[PDB]
Amino acid sequence: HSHGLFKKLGIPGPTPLPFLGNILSYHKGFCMFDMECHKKYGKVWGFYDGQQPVLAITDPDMIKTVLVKECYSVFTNRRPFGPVGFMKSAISIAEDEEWKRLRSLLSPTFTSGKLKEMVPIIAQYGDVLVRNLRREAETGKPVTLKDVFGAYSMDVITSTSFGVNIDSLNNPQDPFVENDPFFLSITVFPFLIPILEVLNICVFPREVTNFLRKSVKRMKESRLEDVDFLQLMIDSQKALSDLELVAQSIIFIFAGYETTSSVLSFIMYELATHPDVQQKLQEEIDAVLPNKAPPTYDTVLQMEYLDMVVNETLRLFPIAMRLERVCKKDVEINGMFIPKGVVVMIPSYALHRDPKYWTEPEKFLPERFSKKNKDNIDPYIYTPFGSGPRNCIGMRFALMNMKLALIRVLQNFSFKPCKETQIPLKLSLGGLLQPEKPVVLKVESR
Amino acid sequence: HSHGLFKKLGIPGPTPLPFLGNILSYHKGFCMFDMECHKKYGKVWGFYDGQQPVLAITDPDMIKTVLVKECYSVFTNRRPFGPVGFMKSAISIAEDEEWKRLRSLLSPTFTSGKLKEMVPIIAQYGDVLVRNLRREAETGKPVTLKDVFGAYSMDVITSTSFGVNIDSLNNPQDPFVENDPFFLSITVFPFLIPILEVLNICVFPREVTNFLRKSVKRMKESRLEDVDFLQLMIDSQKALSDLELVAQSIIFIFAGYETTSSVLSFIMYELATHPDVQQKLQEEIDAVLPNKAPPTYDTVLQMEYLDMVVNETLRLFPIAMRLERVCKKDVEINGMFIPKGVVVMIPSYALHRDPKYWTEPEKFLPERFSKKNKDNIDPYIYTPFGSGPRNCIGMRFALMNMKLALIRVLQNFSFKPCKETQIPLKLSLGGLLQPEKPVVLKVESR
Ligand code: HEM
Ligand code: HEM
Ligand SMILES: CC(C)(C)C(=O)N[C@H](CS[C@H](Cc1ccccc1)C(=O)NCCCc1cccnc1)Cc1ccc(-c2ccccc2)cc1
Ligand SMILES: CC(C)(C)C(=O)N[C@H](CS[C@H](Cc1ccccc1)C(=O)NCCCc1cccnc1)Cc1ccc(-c2ccccc2)cc1
Repeated sequence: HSHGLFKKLGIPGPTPLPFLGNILSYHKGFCMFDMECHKKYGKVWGFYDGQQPVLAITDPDMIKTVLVKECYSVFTNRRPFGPVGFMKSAISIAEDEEWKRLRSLLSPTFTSGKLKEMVPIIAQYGDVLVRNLRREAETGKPVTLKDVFGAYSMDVITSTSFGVNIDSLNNPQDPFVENDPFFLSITVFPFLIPILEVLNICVFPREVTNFLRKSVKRMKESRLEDVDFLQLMIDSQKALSDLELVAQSIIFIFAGYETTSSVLSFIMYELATHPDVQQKLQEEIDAVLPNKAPPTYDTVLQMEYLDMVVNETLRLFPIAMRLERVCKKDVEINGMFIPKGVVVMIPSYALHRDPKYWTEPEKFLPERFSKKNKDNIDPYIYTPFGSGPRNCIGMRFALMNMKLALIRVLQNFSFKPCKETQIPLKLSLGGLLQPEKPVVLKVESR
Repeated sequence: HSHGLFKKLGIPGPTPLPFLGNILSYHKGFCMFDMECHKKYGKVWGFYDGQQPVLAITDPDMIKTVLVKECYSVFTNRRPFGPVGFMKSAISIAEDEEWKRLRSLLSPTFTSGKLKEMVPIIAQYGDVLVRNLRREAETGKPVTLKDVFGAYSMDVITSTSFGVNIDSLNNPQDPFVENDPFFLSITVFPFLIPILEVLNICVFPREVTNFLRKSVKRMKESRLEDVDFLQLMIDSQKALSDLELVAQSIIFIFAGYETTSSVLSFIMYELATHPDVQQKLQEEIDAVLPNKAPPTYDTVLQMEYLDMVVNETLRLFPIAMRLERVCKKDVEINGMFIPKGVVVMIPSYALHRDPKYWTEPEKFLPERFSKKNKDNIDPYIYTPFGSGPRNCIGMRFALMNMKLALIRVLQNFSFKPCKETQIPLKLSLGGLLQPEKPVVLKVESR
């Protein structure tokens, strides 16, 4: 049932199987499925995740209506995701007015004013990065980036959100970095989510969160009385609740961990397989920060090829892959009727690799984003941070944390591929925008 | 979990058991449970139907805020009720804007103008009533009212809603009158409703509704081309859908059946155990309609003791027992904070029998509603039809259908109790406002 939806509206798509929908077509991954569907069906198409209708839209005018214009009136939420337990109050999982209050109350945390105050702290573990790096460099052994970056990425979270100062790679024992068949059974059995929920099963392991919950309550009452995300949520509390504040901490911790380290690894793959771009970036760094001067807030925004390199990697590897909004009312946007209940989905990975909006889309060409060519880029085809009132609230912090890392790591080292390095990088066919094989590179000391 | 709700708000109530809530206290019925809770806990209290918090309110100012004032903004819907299938679109089960459109689109059906046109049709089966009655009267055998009334009640539905003219008691074969452990398992297992729904299990037997669905589609396309509820929904179709129209037919059919016949039986019990009121009512009928004149629209509204007798029966037996609204937002009405999610419930049966607002509440005293005493009655303690934008949409049709019946049946007969008649009437301890033993009376010919 409901599988006749798109056949009634005149919207093309793959014919679904009973019960399953189209999820069998996920056998080559989310990204390859969207890329094929765009080629064969066109500007708009639909499919089913179980009994769930999802409408893919690629018209950049209609993407602005969803993500920006009618965000507050029709497209406010993302598709339901459970069982979640007390993480119902996480800002990325909240809906409607509860999100709006959390967005409003958590928004002042990522201002450039606050973000500028994070600069010295993020600059402390950029020095612990180089140090550990040189050590491994001397060992002349190939290096796994996702580890050395993940450790750096956790080092910057603990500090930025709780003031917990750990050298997580050399201090593995302290594991703030505690951090498939299941969810597909959940899409075909959405009727079973209330089964788990009333049993306190949660997609987030209850031992991690119970550790953070009592950890946060220890930091709340230690700093009361005695520059981090917690201080900013502690001074905010309509105001913040105590368990609510525990739920935002977990979102921030992950976001600053996986997203930062995963993107920083993609970047250094591209820089290692395109040495000209690495030398050009290193030339720019030493023209802005000579004598290996330490990056400051104003110097990092001053570096343009750093932004082009960052932006272009995000084009080839937008770690979100898709953006989604639920349609909560009957609506007709840009000449198309969308019924209440449909998940409107923007295929970000596919749009970033569309030969209509990009020349040689499979190529790492940072000049795409040069100041003479960025005016050509449509802001609704290239959405690595989403858009509209529900975009990535940590976009400014993420772009600054990575660039602060890149400047310090490339002021001291240069990265060359290894024989066991995977060229070309084949993406993991699974549900995360990750490499099939972890990224390994040679590292030498300038 | 959630069972600490009313203990956190300072609201009294019975202590719930795990999983079950207070439903074990339903062992003497909905009505006796509310009456006890009002006596022991006061003006406001709370309990749990499973994990569902329900807040009972008896303050008539606060009842106006829920049923009338903040109906459109906070208290628009009744508590979820499933599995229902395609009856999701029934006007009594719809929610928010979908109800508002159906209420607006079905409202012109019950105007006094249309209701006045129903008078001759309802007057045809009032004559089939007397006839069948005299027959049984001659047999000098005690009479079961719920049968002879239910047959009359079905006769008036088929006619009023489809033009199907049947003597349902003498024509049992044609069964438009096709019409517990389950629902209590559903309140403790609300997580299982999606299990049944995705299996097309429906609390309404799928054979009845599939018979009406194709029956309605036969009448729709027979009268297109060729004074009933269907003609009025056929001319209305934002406009009505075809399956939607099938769902409203089923609500109307039942409402006009059970409610009309069940109340008409309670009335004739009271008139038989209070012969003075019966003679006084019969005296009034013959002063307005002499020579057994046929009731017309203007003569029935002209009869006041008929309204007092009708109203008073509804006080002693309000067939709805409770009114309910879901609280869809945090709110503070009349100095009390009600959180999003709580079912606000008005205990109608209990309020009708409160010794604060009624003298000798256990007594059938129609003078309660005499023109000199009705100004004393608070319209929010006495709510046999609810109140506010979501009251009974068929109140006018129901009050006219019964009174049209009463005038014709008492112009020709008088009713006396039998030895097997239950005095006093003990109400069914189950979940419906019905007698424990069906009502039987002697019937003699004037
Ligand atoms: C390379 C790094 C990152 C990328 C590419 C990225 C991308 C995204 C995207 C595409 C969205 C959805 C936007 C939409 O639906 O329109 C999102 C949401 C979000 N991001 Fe990020 N993100 C990154 C890092 C971070 C960081 C460091 C934080 C730190 C707090 C963060 C916090 C969030 C939150 C809380 C949301 C949900 C906000 C809401 O729904 O209101 N992200 N991100
Ligand atoms: C003695 C006869 C009747 C009584 C005492 C009665 C009582 C009630 C009550 C108390 C409600 C709920 C009001 C509220 O929640 O505020 C209701 C709703 C309703 N009644 Fe009746 N009723 C009767 C007969 C009828 C008849 C003949 C119809 C014919 C169509 C009908 C149609 C409805 C409908 C459709 C609703 C739901 C309306 C909505 O929620 O918008 N009822 N009734
Ligand atoms: C933003 C993003 C990820 C696109 C998102 O909105 N995703 C939705 C919401 S859920 C997810 C829960 C969560 C929170 C914290 C830690 C772990 C998990 C969440 O809140 N992310 C935001 C916080 C961190 C962040 C990440 C990226 C950018 N910015 C910030 C749905 C989703 C995600 C994955 C699968 C899925 C994955 C694999 C296999 C099958 C299904 C299925 C559904
Ligand atoms: C108005 C009323 C009844 C108070 C109502 O709103 N009830 C709700 C909604 S459901 C019910 C479905 C329905 C529709 C048509 C035919 C059958 C059933 C419905 O729509 N009624 C309105 C139409 C007819 C009508 C009746 C009375 C007055 N006016 C009109 C919830 C409800 C009812 C009974 C039990 C319950 C009962 C027994 C045991 C356990 C639980 C549990 C929950």
